[PDB]
Amino acid sequence: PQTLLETTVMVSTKMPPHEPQVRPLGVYVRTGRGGPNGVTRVVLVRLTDPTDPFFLFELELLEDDYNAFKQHLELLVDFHGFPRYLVGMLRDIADGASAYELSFVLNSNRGTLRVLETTDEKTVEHISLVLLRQGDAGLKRYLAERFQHYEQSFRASEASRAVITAELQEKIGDLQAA
Amino acid sequence: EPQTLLETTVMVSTKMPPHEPQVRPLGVYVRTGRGGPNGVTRVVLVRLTDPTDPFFLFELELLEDDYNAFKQHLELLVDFHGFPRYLVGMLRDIADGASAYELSFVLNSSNRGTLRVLETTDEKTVEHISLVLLRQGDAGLKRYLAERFQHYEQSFRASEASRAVITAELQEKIGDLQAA
Repeated sequence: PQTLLETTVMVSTKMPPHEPQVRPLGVYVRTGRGGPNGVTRVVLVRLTDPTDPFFLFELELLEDDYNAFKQHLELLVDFHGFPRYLVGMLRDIADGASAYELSFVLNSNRGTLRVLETTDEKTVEHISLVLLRQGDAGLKRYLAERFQHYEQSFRASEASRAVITAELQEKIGDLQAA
Repeated sequence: EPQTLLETTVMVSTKMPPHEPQVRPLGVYVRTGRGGPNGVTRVVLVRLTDPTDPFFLFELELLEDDYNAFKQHLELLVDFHGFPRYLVGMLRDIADGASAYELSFVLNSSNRGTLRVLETTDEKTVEHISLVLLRQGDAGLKRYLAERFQHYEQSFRASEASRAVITAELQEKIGDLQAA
């Protein structure tokens, strides 16, 4: 299970409680294994909001439903190659040097994420993904994991800070005696 | 002012039906603030958590308006104002290790549990306080998990920020003392 992309990206969002607006969102793309028996290859696309921890949308693209998916979007790429394609596009948008935009529009418990090139005449669509809002179960899991992760990271930070403070304090303490 | 009187981990004798009777570390958290049906009644929150299980969350929201009944039932001789001071002092003593009192948390069987501070003499197990904590629902749990997540992320950032500062501040002090 490898994580191909974790970053924050600026996104044109239509959400009914709010107004149409351009917000930063977290996009996460992890390839792994899953499905009804944990045997089918999978690509996860997860959309999150750094300002709202209860905002969580995911698409679990099962390899067995990829043919239909490939055809509907008229892609010319393996299941193997698809995330590479998607991530490259997102990364370009994230890294700021790109002509493409991201749109996330609600429609509720489903939302569509689109990579769009905007020319003079037309808004050209390069990909469209339907992400499902996650239920309490999956959200709790997400929140838990994040919490555990950042706590763990916070500990590690302090641990290695104490190490370094001491390592250099001894190098200050030896330059002082000499 | 919503003030946090105690956040610490304390060793606790626990009866929980999925597990065996055992002495685990648990997180006790005592925050005084304001709340209730209209957000106007003074409140004391006691929260019990498990560092090993993020889905374990038990809380008592002691409303000042139901404290008289509470005070009588436990036969306390303390204000609502003084009560948490009392409770926290006891817990802190137990946490500090310099204490004759123990903590007991026992579940039912599964959404209520009782937390007791107990002094064990030769003849009797004397009870100094008993609190009933309610397991919290997905709503309150998600809120908890969210807050913790945000907090530790925020803290993790701050740690790194001030680490980079210090590494540089001392590396410059290593970089200057060697040449001089």
